[PDB]
Amino acid sequence: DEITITTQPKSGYVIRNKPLRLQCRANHATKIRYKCSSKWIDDSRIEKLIGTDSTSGVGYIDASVDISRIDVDTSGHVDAFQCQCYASGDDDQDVVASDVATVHLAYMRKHFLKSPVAQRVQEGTTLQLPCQAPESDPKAELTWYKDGVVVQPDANVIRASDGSLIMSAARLSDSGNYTCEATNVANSRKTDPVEVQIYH
Amino acid sequence: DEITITTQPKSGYVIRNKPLRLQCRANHATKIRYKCSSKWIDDSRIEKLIGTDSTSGVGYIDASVDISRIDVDTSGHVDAFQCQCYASGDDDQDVVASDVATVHLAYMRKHFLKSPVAQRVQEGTTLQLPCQAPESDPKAELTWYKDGVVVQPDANVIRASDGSLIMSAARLSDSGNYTCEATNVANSRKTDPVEVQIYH
Ligand SMILES: O=C(O)C1=C[C@H](O)[C@@H](OS(=O)(=O)O)[C@H](O[C@H]2[C@H](O)[C@@H](NS(=O)(=O)O)[C@@H](O[C@H]3[C@H](O)[C@@H](OS(=O)(=O)O)[C@H](O[C@H]4[C@H](O)[C@@H](NS(=O)(=O)O)[C@@H](O)O[C@@H]4COS(=O)(=O)O)O[C@H]3C(=O)O)O[C@@H]2COS(=O)(=O)O)O1
Ligand SMILES: *[C@@H]1O[C@H](CO[C@@H]2O[C@@H](C)[C@@H](O)[C@@H](O)[C@@H]2O)[C@@H](O[C@@H]2O[C@H](CO)[C@@H](O)[C@H](O)[C@H]2NC(C)=O)[C@H](O)[C@H]1NC(C)=O
Ligand SMILES: *[C@@H]1O[C@H](CO[C@@H]2O[C@@H](C)[C@@H](O)[C@@H](O)[C@@H]2O)[C@@H](O[C@@H]2O[C@H](CO)[C@@H](O)[C@H](O)[C@H]2NC(C)=O)[C@H](O)[C@H]1NC(C)=O
Repeated sequence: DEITITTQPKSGYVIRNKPLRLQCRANHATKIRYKCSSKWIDDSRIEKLIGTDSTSGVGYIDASVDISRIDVDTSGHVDAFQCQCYASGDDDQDVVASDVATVHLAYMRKHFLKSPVAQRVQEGTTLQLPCQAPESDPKAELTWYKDGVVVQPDANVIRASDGSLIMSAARLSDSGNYTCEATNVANSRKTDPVEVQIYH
Repeated sequence: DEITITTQPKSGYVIRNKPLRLQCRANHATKIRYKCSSKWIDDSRIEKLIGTDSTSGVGYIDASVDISRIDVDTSGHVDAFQCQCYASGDDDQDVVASDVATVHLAYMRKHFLKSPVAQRVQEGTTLQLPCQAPESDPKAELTWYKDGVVVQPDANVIRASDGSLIMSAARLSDSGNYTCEATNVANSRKTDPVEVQIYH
């Protein structure tokens, strides 16, 4: 009969030393191959699970491969590294190609594009503490910590869309050691603590 | 009132370069400290989240710490590393200690304690292919592959509890290149393919 793809391979990230696993499943197919950016993935790397659907009697083949950082780096198309699945069978059936799955190397650099700095400032002063994550993929999420406690926005302190922390009228209770943390699936990094003194 | 623990710190593994995060949550408490293998965790390392449930009006404190491979290795109790959290508060309230969480370093060695070997054997022979994972913590899980297809136990081939593959009466169709794969949270390893020839 006709070959169609049941599970489509999904884009995703290679994180640290953990390959990205693509899974691809096709009904009425006998062979699945993976081609990634003009190169063919060596068929010995493909882990196949073959059977017949008990309910409908329709055969299937479920193939998965681990795409590694070695693969992406040796491709020649690192910034457009993308993979596809090919379901063939009898001499009479048409090869059916899958969706394109893109594989990216997830990372987070070491240097914060914006980081706070120590301040000694008088009570009532509006103080703004900047923070912007290091260049990262996927995008990072910021959390702010005051002496180890996650800062909770209220009436005087607010988290601004640019990632900074704003205290409208600095209370004495706002003094402390502040740190910004950036997090994504690849790493989690904190600025060195800066000190904030509020006096009168 | 009364201090009680909502989230108990849970045992677990340090995997690769990923610390284990112990989390500990207490009602009506104001401070949580962590002690690990008799040593006290420096309170600047504790990520604390403080608030009031509002639904129940009952205050809480949710504290977390990342236990690293460096922590376990410099402890002096590498094979018995265990941690606890202590939720204090007012000078009037009793310190409440939590469950003991043990931290282990997850690993899996390089060579299999048992691996198959090539066989050329006559049809009808009972054939047994051994496999035992490399020494690993936590315990590893075995998968068998025939030329890349996951072996499905049936009537002639059966997965035995000792990890081996047993073919009661070797059929011609049982010839192929066989591989044993071991998996645990720390790594995944495959024996080199061996060939099994079944003749007449
Ligand atoms: O040029 C480089 O420096 C570099 C190049 C690589 O591109 C890079 O990959 S990336 O994915 O990170 O972008 C690579 O990072 C390595 C790093 O070099 C390793 N160092 S090593 O162990 O000496 O070899 C390593 O270390 C990190 C671990 O996540 C972790 O170690 S442990 O828990 O396994 O013992 C440790 O974690 C810190 C954590 O980062 C802290 N976060 S904070 O925001 O900074 O506060 C905090 O939670 O404490 C823990 C524990 O601290 S302790 O160890 O002092 O107790 O340290 C990390 C580190 O290196 O600083 O792994 C990364 C990732 O490698 S991977 O191959 O991609 O997996 O560096
Ligand atoms: C905020 O931080 C200051 C100083 O931080 C210290 O130095 C850093 C490099 C880091 O190693 C931190 O963990 C240190 O705490 C704190 O002032 C220190 O307080 C301790 C005891 O309270 C004292 O022994 C040190 O000498 C002090 N250091 C200095 C430079 O004065 C301060 O207590 C922290 N908390 C608040 C709310 O400001
Ligand atoms: C079992 O394997 C042999 C050899 O496996 C080859 O070497 C491995 C290291 C790995 O890279 C495999 O992918 C290789 O196939 C097979 O013998 C080969 O058969 C093909 C038939 O298409 C032939 O083109 C090769 O030249 C042969 N190579 C050698 C060294 O003999 C054998 O066919 C496999 N048996 C089964 C049932 O799959």
